[PDB]
Amino acid sequence: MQEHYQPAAIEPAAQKKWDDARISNVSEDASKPKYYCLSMFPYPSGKLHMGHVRNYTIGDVLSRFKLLNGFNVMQPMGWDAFGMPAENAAMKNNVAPAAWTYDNIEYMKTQLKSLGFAVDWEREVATCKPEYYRWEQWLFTKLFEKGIVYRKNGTVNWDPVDQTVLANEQVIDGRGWRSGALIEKREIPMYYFKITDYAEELLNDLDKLEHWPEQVKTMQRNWIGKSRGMTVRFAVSDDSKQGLEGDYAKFLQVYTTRPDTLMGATYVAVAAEHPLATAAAADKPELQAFIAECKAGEADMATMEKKGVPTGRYVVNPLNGDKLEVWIANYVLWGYGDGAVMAVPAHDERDFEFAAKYNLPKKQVIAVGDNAFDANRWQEWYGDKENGVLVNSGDLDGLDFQTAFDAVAAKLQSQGAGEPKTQYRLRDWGISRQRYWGCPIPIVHCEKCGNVPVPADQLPVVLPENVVPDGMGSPLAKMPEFYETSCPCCGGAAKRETDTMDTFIESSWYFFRYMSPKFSDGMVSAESAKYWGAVDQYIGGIEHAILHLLYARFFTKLMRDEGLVNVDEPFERLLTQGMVVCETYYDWINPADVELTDGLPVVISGTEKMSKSKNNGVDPQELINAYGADTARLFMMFAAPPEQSLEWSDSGVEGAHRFLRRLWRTVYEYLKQGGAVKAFAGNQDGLSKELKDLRHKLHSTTAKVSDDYGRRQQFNTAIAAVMELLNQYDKTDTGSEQGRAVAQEVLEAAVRLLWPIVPHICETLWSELNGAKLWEAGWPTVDEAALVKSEIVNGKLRGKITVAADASKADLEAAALANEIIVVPGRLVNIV
Ligand SMILES: CC(C)C[C@H](N)C(=O)NS(=O)(=O)OC[C@H]1O[C@@H](n2ccc(=O)[nH]c2=O)[C@H](O)[C@@H]1O
Ligand SMILES: [Mg+2]
Ligand SMILES: [Zn+2]
Repeated sequence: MQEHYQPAAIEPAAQKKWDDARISNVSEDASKPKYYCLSMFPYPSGKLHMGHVRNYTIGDVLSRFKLLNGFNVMQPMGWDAFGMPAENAAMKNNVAPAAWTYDNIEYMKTQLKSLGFAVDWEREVATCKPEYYRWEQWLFTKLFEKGIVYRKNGTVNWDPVDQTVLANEQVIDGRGWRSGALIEKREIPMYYFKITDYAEELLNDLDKLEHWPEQVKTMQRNWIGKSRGMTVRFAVSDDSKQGLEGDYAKFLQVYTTRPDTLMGATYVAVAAEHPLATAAAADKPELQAFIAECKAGEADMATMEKKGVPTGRYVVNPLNGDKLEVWIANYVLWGYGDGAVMAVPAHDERDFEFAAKYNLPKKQVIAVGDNAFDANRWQEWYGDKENGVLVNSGDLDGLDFQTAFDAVAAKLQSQGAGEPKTQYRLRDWGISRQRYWGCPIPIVHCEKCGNVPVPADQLPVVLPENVVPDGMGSPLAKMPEFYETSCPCCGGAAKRETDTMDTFIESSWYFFRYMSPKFSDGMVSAESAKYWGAVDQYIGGIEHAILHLLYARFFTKLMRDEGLVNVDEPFERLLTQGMVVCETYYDWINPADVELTDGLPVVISGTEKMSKSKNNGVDPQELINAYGADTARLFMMFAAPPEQSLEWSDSGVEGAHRFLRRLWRTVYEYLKQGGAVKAFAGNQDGLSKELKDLRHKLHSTTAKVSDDYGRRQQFNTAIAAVMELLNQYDKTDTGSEQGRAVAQEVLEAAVRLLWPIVPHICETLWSELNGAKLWEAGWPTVDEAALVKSEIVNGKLRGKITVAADASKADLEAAALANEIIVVPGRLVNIV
């Protein structure tokens, strides 16, 4: 054995060994229990970041842990290759997004390989490849025919100068990011997934995810935003009919989730586009100007100032006769149902602020205990939906929320003035992107037949990769060699859709493609979907906790309903790794290039998440080059729990390295002192106290690491536990024949316990210790016998009893009360 730890030498040799044994290239082996461990696949945007490495090391520790326990582990990787990063790289550097993408894939994959993750590179996918996206085109066509995907006009932000559709992330104060020109709102036909048809399924199925973080489930519940409420109609008054036609002449309709407060309404509010708004804004230009301000302006709703103007029109509350004025209010949106709401200032906080601004009335209709009500100050309990009881509500006084709900539902229904209704904040999923580098939408536009889907055997619609976009509209709409085609229905001349898909589509089903990424007759082969089932463990950042996860669960249910898979939920367990943060320097300098206290130094600034913004993300390549993959993986698993933020630390990197030198040194000095022997096993009576204690430390450590890997998923404490065993080992004379056998038992366990964290050094040290295959020896066992510890009358002594080392004060006093009560354990039990 070489005396000194050389990671730059041991690490490539170990990866070659693993690659040559194909331990990570798995099949659908029915003679082994499957384990599907998945880390969120990256955008190939150039080079791996330190955050990447943390995410993917975590996935690797869990995959390697399951593999040592005999599982058939699939840990796939791949490239979420479509989207804007490549388009800007095309604009900025005069190159095709495809070739820029494959260049990045090559570099990053080599980076990922050098970290030694146990990945099935035979299941790699690149989502920008026709091989992949043809199947999401296929699914699009099948759902389009069912109406699950549909086409209708939607609003986009048009920049008149750049001549391109803008996302709201690029419209700043109403103007184009790279232009400042005033943005126009234009109607254009776009494609949508009817995700609202699955809202109830997507909500209730969260209850099945017992192994998801509760906050992630809460974020999804709040996004779907289900509410059970009441449709309520207020008959338009006799004096307020001018210009009103149809049903709008008859009643103002409203959705409320608090119909138990209907007797406390003091006004109503309609959107600027509501017919009662535009009808009262005829002889009243003051309202015409407010209506103008509104369509000029959920994201900003909380932050914005709530404004309204009176209307002079009136409606009648169907429950208590009251005639209440309508208002036009900027907070009422035209499209979220009725476009009109009631207002109960005494029990809704926004209605309170609105009514306090304009001095509008507020009427208590709910009291909570003896809580004092004061109309001039809002208190949290005004909105209490659980401990309130109805006040000033005549026939409803004394009821609680649900009974009043059911009562007003019965009253309104019996008078025809309302009915219960379920609403959702969830909107349909808009697919269309007016950009180049993304999956083409498989629709052909024909003047006779309409918009028609591309037949299955004509898929894929191939995206031309010989394209350099220039931010002046999508190049596809200027490429007749792409959009000119024939109609698949009638054969006449026709045009391809030139919009591309939301790149969330690719990441909504890639976990299924991984099961059979060369299947050519469908999204995923039946045989593979049956074997792998669902992802047992998913690891990714919290920024994807809402949209990506909801889209992925939605696609899972769509694919199941198509008979392609037989699971309801894609991800069983979910782990959210914390960010990696790092000091900043300064414009801004990368930390690997600084005068750490060119010539005059820089300013040591603040610590924040590694990013391009402040140029503070350390290249994991400089870290691998300088210390090796195992030091990188060890540092990140040791510094903090995986969920906590990780602070970049030079001394922490050094400390991980020195610990690996120590592990190396410990094994060498053991084999220097007499070579390998058979590890201690079996009954341990006759072993010395010192060796019994070391074996106790050993098997306690195996139990704790197994729990930390398996149940708690806290790897930093697992490493600390293995450090304590080594410290104990260092304080133990293991020179005797029995001592050498226990020493071999300790080092053989420690090397396997750490193998998921630092597999290169542990693989190398293991083969110096033992001649078997490490993955066939498997995860260390807990020897329960090693955990059992040895056993330890009014004055004059009268007997003696054998006690368990874990016997409580009640057991000493019990055994004392049985031999032929003050108790000092280990010494005497004295019965007065
Ligand atoms: C499933 C897809 C929608 C994922 C998508 N390709 C993506 O986020 N791609 S990504 O490449 O941006 O990130 C891939 C994963 O790596 C983590 N990561 C990445 C960079 C960093 O600085 N910090 C950090 O933690 C990040 O949370 C995520 O889980
Ligand atoms: Mg269950
Ligand atoms: Zn046609």
